[PDB]
Amino acid sequence: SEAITHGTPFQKAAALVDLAEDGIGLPVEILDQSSFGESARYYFIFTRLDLIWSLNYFALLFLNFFEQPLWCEKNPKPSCKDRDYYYLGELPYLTNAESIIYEVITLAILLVHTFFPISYEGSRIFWTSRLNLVKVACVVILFVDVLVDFLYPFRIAPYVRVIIFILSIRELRDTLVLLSGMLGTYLNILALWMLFLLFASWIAFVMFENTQQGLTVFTSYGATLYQMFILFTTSNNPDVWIPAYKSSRWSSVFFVLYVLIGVYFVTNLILAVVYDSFKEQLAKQVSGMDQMKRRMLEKAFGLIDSDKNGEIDKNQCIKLFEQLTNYRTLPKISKEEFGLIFDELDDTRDFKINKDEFADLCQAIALRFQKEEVPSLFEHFPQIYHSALSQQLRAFVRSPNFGYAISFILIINFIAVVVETTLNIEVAEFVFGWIYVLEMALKIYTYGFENYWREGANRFDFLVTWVIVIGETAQWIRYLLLARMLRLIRLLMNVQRYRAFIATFITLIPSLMPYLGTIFCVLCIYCSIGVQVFGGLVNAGNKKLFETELAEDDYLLFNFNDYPNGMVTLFNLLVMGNWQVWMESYKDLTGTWWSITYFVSFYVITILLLLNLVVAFVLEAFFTELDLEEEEKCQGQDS
Amino acid sequence: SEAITHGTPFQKAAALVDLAEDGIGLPVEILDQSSFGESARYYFIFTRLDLIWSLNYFALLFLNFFEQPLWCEKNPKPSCKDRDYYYLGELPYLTNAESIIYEVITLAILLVHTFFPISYEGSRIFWTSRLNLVKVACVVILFVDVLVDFLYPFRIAPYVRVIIFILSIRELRDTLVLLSGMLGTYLNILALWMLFLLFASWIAFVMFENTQQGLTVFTSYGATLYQMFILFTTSNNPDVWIPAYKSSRWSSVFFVLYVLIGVYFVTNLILAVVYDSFKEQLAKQVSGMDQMKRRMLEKAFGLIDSDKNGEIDKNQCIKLFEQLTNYRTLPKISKEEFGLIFDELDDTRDFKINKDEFADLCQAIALRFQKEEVPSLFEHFPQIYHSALSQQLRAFVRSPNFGYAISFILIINFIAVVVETTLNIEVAEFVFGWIYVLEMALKIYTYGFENYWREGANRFDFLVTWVIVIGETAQWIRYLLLARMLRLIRLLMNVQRYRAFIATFITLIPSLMPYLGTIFCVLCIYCSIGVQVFGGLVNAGNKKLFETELAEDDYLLFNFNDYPNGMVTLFNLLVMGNWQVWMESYKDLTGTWWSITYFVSFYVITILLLLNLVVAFVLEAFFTELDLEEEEKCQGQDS
Ligand SMILES: CCCCCCCCCCCCCCCCCC(=O)OC[C@H](COP(=O)(O)O)OC(=O)CCCCCCCCCCCCCCCCC
Ligand SMILES: CCCCCCCCCCCCCCCCCC(=O)OC[C@H](COP(=O)(O)O)OC(=O)CCCCCCCCCCCCCCCCC
Ligand SMILES: CCCCCCCC[C@H](CCCCCCC(=O)O)C(CCCCCC)CCCCCCCCC(=O)O
Ligand SMILES: CCCCC[C@@H](CCCCCCCCCC(=O)O)[C@@H](CCC)CCCCCCCCCCCC(=O)O
Ligand SMILES: CCCCCCCCCCCCCCCC(=O)O
Ligand SMILES: CCCCCCCCCCCCCCCC(=O)O
Ligand SMILES: CCCCCCCCCCCCCCCC(=O)O
Ligand SMILES: CCCCCCCCCCCCCCCC(=O)O
Ligand SMILES: CCCCCCCCCCCCCCCC(=O)O
Ligand SMILES: CCCCCCCCCCCCCCCC(=O)O
Ligand SMILES: CCCCCCCCCCCCCCCC(=O)O
Ligand SMILES: CCCCCCCCCCCCCCCC(=O)O
Ligand SMILES: CCCCCCCCCCCCCCCC(=O)O
Ligand SMILES: CCCCCCCCCCCCCCCC(=O)O
Ligand SMILES: CCCCCCCCCCCCCCCC(=O)O
Ligand SMILES: CCCCCCCCCCCCCCCC(=O)O
Ligand SMILES: [Ca+2]
Ligand SMILES: [Ca+2]
Ligand SMILES: [Ca+2]
Ligand SMILES: [Ca+2]
Ligand SMILES: [Ca+2]
Ligand SMILES: [Ca+2]
Repeated sequence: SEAITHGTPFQKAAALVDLAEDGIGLPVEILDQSSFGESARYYFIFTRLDLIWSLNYFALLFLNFFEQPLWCEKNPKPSCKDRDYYYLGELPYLTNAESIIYEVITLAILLVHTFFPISYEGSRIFWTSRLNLVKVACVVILFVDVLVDFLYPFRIAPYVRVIIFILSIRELRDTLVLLSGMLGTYLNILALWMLFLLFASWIAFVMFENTQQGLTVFTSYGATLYQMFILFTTSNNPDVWIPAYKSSRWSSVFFVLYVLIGVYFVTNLILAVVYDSFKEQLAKQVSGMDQMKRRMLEKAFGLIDSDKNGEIDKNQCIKLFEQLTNYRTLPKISKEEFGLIFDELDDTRDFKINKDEFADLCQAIALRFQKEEVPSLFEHFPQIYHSALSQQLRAFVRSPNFGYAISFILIINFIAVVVETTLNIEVAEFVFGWIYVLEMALKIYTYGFENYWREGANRFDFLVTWVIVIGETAQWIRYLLLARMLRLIRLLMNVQRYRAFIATFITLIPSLMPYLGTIFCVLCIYCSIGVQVFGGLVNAGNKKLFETELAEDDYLLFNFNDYPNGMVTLFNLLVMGNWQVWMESYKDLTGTWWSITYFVSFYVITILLLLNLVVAFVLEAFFTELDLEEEEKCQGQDS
Repeated sequence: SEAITHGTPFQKAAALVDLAEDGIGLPVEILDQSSFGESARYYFIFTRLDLIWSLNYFALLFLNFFEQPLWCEKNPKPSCKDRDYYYLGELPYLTNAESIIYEVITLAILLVHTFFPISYEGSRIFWTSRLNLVKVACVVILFVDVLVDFLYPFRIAPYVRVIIFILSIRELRDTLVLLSGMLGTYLNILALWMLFLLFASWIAFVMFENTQQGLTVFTSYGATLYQMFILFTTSNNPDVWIPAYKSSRWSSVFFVLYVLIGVYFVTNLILAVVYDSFKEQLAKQVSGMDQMKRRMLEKAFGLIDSDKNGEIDKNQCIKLFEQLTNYRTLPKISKEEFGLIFDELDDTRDFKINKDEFADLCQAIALRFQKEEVPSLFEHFPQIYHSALSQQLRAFVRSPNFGYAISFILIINFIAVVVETTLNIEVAEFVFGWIYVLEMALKIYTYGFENYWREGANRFDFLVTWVIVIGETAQWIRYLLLARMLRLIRLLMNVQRYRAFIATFITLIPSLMPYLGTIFCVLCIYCSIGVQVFGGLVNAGNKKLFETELAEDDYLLFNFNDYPNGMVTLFNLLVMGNWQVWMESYKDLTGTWWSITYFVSFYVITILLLLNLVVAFVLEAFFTELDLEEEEKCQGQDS
């Protein structure tokens, strides 16, 4: 029935097309699994045991990574007044009973995942791999740190759990390779940036020693390097230069010129470079993906010929199309695609195919023809009861007006909830959960499970959906109604006036899970530093606190006293909304100026990753939507 | 001796090459001046009288445009307590004696400039031109508004003086054509932006009616459209949602998600479109410049042939090269540049050149060969005294080691001023002005005046230089020293690690006088509205003032009470440094909510002009520096 498990046959024609399939969605086979003379050994039976059991790991990888808000402050134990939540968080900290029990679950599924591939690698290959060397070394640190915390330094567990989580998921590991290639270009331009403040912190220190400014703010030199740095951010534009503006108006024409050159040229010209190297790293990554295509299709070509003369005949290629489980038609499609595929010299009558010549053909059936779909029938015991009865169900759903009725009836679904909100006031709340699950139970069986996972954001829907079922067993549904109308703006994207915008903006939701995943990881590093470095300062009873800007502006909850409060407090520093409130606080709270180098180290690293990974990527991928909108209507007219 | 004035001869070969010169720097000749059968009539004698006398107009155009800070508040006359400078400016307002005297100068040189091209256009052409029609109509309003002031409404003079000044200078007029072509794309995407606030102002109004938030901030719906708009700017990130964060921590996950989608996607996806249409408007402007090349070189081709059979012979083309007066020796360089120019007809062997074929040749001598230089000798009475003696001078300066000694001895020039600063404490200040003018008096005589004007930013230097001489006749020299070391960072751009950055940043100083000129003009519109609309509100003795954020944050010097205080207040609103202090003030000072639509109109219009004309242009022009750096080393190796 299916095409999933078949690595045990894997004939001349059987799994050879699935090798050609792995160019299409580009799944990975390890090069050693491609290296073998059989290339389908007992090792590879274990390899496909991973990619079926993969989503077990995201109930580890996210599970390990989100442990860190649930953990304690570093220092409640020296403290007095412990259990007072003076500005702390709301999640309960897991005590040493609940500490260790969560971690035996965690270090199990690591060791299964990390010592998985020796099932399909040689030990001299596993233990040689520099990527693998780090992840095993990151295991043992946790494997130590679990065992030490049982019997019971600054506790470097939670720095590692990020770096396991970065290296584990292939998006975040692919992403981070760029910031080895970008970083050699970014750091050289940073020396030219760092020069721009220093040159222009020097003049305004020199210029305003004489006036009221050096009496007030610009006392030290490094108290101008501090201040004219904050003007480069412009979260401080009038408050810096009031007493230079108040005395003579002609000091604005300095500061309105420095900020102007600072923001509107340089922070574009940092963006210009970081957008320029991102172009060159993206292709160098992409051509690093197509050698994985060519080193797959070489295996797809080398599996065919036994003589390995370098050539496959047309019927020898048509028998691939017959073993393709093909679309519906094969009389002359290769004969149709002879000249249509870019170049054939057509020397011999049919049987002139080179190793390069095939690599266009499997991509052409992927791009234009879109031939294949995996049924994935059943497990074999209830199958025939349901395989007959599915033809009385899945006749209904595969009818596309009913598929439009999946869009049409989804309009009805949110309409009842508005009036029912008031009238439930004038459990009953769990009753409407049954209506929500019902529509999504249908198309799972129509599609198939990973066929449901291949769908765009309906993938993301069932991610939301089951937790809604889980969250009701342990009001909010009112605010959770909005996800239904959220996909009705996916009917806005067919509007031609507003197309290439929402063509981007919906495509850019899966396109920025890596590059916004990494930024979430960088915060989980910077928070865990702020927990350890800046932990217990903002007290109830601190008297150096209340004269600082966190008290006047009342941002006391934006605080590093725990982990999750520091997790939000990084976010405003990431946004640049009044981010100097914290920087001028902790220069007074820790009391010395080495705390300043925390937040600048945030800025230099964030305004790579913002100017790179968010901002510069959209201006690429909008152009991918744009020309594929234009060259759909161009080659809708052209050929 | 000279090559300037020669439109009175203009032989078959004489001014014909100067037609080919007018493709090189691309100066403009009007199409009617190209239309004529003579094309060098008595009209065109007056046309070159303009472009020599052009810099007389910038002592009008800047003169007219900078008049507006020197003028009065709209309303001191109803007021009590006039001559108290309660938060006012510092420039003296020109009284009605000095008001009119400045304007007879001004309306003279307009009328000379505006009724100039009747000297070279027909009356049915001058008065048909709608680009001319507006400027004449803008004259008469000022011609009225001067005469009304002499014989003693809201005084719409100063709106016009900008719009004369925009249409007068060809940079600002070329720029503004784009924002007719961009605006049809920008406004359609704005309706999708405007939708994003409204959709998401609606939820947080709905979501937080129940909690503390709707008690505090989110009372009205339109008081969330107000606030969630300011979160789109993020000049207000924690202060908006404290009491939604203070009560339940889980309401940050709204706001940290809304801002995230708001800033990092949409304000890139406004930038992506506005950078995309700027690409398409720039080329459409540029191909609008090359038809001006082709409709010049058609005149350059049509002036040659008397039979107009369509062909020019090789010697008939070589006699251009002899008349060109730009190379050393020319026996077979046409024969060198035959096949080197992309395609030759070569039919009737040396003599078959099409109208298209020449257009590469005139561009090739400008680009690659580049042997033109205009001598511009003297006026004819002191000429031979100096022209003989210049060969005893300009033997020195055109020697390239002395040209490096213009770079080398300029390094010495700033060094003495640091120690001399302290020792002048222990007029003498005007003595060091003589050293500064001296070095720039040299190369002018070596180059020539407009030859000095063709230079990159040394052009800008003499603009600085003479006002220094003027400003000393009517301390600051210390801060004026810095312009010498300012050009030593032009010896940093030859460093290969930092080249393509400063290749941009120095080329982008002339490249953003238009697109930062327009933004300067938009403020002079918005200030003049703020003078008239928001003029006299911020009193000394206002009692609704001191409880507002302009008093607490103490930005009281940033009113638009006068003109130039509102010129600078618009700067901070352009930067986005605490710009909601003003918006929440003037909603209390004028007291009703129509003042809000002032500052949003400043946002929507400027965050086109920032995201367009500043930001998106740099990411183009950095790529122009980048590939011309690469394809200098590529075709330094290739051909
Ligand atoms: C707080 C909870 C966060 C929830 C976010 C859920 C994201 C769902 C991802 C689940 C899939 C795990 C696969 C990731 C890597 C393994 C292989 C692979 O390449 O799959 C690619 C996967 C699709 O490929 P396939 O499913 O393997 O076929 O693409 C993705 O969508 C996920 C890529 C990165 C996911 C982790 C990074 C982001 C997580 C943290 C987010 C924090 C805040 C972000 C705010 C942005 C708001 C817009
Ligand atoms: C406050 C005083 C501002 C001083 C700025 C000086 C501006 C230089 C003007 C040069 C002479 C006037 C020519 C412009 C009219 C078009 C004719 C032409 O082709 O010349 C183009 C000229 C070069 O071409 P050429 O000299 O004719 O060969 O290019 C330019 O450099 C000037 C182009 C626009 C000038 C007016 C717009 C800007 C003025 C307002 C500045 C305020 C904001 C600037 C802040 C940014 C800081 C980095
Ligand atoms: C590079 C851009 C990355 C975006 C920055 C991180 C976003 C901040 C989110 C975490 C902090 C809020 C947690 C509040 C905890 C508390 O104070 O109780 C955060 C990420 C959410 C996932 C998608 C957003 C980007 C975590 C949200 C969890 C909320 C927990 C609140 C507890 C509720 C209770 O009362 O128990
Ligand atoms: C879109 C961004 C445009 C950038 C240009 C901005 C100004 C740069 C320098 C121009 C200076 C003009 C001086 C004219 C003299 C006068 O009218 O006062 C600039 C645009 C803001 C974005 C605005 C800032 C200019 C403010 C000038 C104030 C000087 C007042 C001095 C009076 C007191 C005295 O001289 O004694
Ligand atoms: C581009 C650099 C040029 C100007 C460089 C400025 C470096 C000056 C360093 C001085 C540091 C502090 C000076 C006075 C304060 C003190 O005595 O410590
Ligand atoms: C990247 C440029 C600056 C980065 C962070 C700003 C550093 C400015 C210097 C800090 C304060 C100056 C030294 C204090 C003087 C003192 O000890 O009295
Ligand atoms: C990689 C490091 C980045 C650069 C860090 C900036 C180092 C300069 C620190 C400035 C301190 C100068 C203040 C001394 C003057 C004084 O205290 O009187
Ligand atoms: C993923 C890499 C980890 C990043 C580097 C972490 C170590 C840098 C500084 C750590 C602590 C610095 C301050 C310690 C002072 C203290 O504990 O009181
Ligand atoms: C990675 C770039 C970070 C840049 C910021 C560096 C922090 C420098 C701190 C400057 C403080 C001045 C030195 C005196 C220290 C002290 O007085 O305690
Ligand atoms: C991607 C990881 C980046 C890591 C850089 C962050 C570490 C720089 C500063 C951390 C805290 C140092 C300042 C603490 C001052 C103190 O000891 O009191
Ligand atoms: C995308 C739009 C969907 C939601 C649109 C929300 C429009 C609601 C309009 C209500 C305005 C004020 C409502 C209560 C205040 C009043 O009674 O005036
Ligand atoms: C572009 C989106 C918004 C633009 C400016 C914000 C408009 C907010 C609405 C004004 C405040 C509330 C309206 C009146 C309420 C009242 O009169 O009580
Ligand atoms: C081109 C115009 C842009 C759109 C301008 C905003 C239009 C909506 C104004 C919001 C007012 C709604 C407030 C009414 C609710 C109330 O006062 O109770
Ligand atoms: C260059 C175009 C000019 C811009 C438009 C100018 C007129 C728009 C509004 C002008 C005044 C606004 C209302 C005046 C109220 C008052 O005078 O009290
Ligand atoms: C050009 C776009 C500007 C958008 C801002 C529009 C200003 C709308 C003002 C909203 C105020 C609510 C209406 C009530 C007026 C009043 O009470 O005086
Ligand atoms: C490029 C020119 C843009 C012109 C747009 C600015 C005019 C919009 C609002 C001007 C002031 C209107 C608000 C004043 C309300 C009042 O009279 O109190
Ligand atoms: Ca073979
Ligand atoms: Ca054939
Ligand atoms: Ca900001
Ligand atoms: Ca001829
Ligand atoms: Ca020839
Ligand atoms: Ca304050």
